[PDB]
Amino acid sequence: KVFGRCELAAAFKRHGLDNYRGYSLGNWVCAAKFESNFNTQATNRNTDGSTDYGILQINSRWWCNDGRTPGSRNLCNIPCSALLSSDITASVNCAKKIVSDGNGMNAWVAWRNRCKGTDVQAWIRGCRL
Repeated sequence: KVFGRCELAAAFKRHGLDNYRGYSLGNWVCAAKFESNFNTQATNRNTDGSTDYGILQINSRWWCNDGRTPGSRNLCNIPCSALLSSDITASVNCAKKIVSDGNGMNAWVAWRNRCKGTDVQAWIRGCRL
């Protein structure tokens, strides 16, 4: 499923992401935009053999199990395919654990390079929230 900007903002809010760990909603929407272009089905393989899954591009080396990443830890206790669902609940639950891991949203390279220090509020402007 490819989410609409305001649609995804509303889902993220309903799931308790707005200001979770100090990160306002615009940060999460901006991260989704550049990580997956709002597509729940996005996958991207990395040079180390791991693969990123879903709307927030969660990595198979630490967070989920895809059965093909030697030494994966699966900290979110879920098969990576669950992160590709139109229902973003699993992606949100896992992201909450990632952002709480110590590095905050810096865990997402696209956030760090394209969202961090920008006017992230622009991402929810015009939405009925």
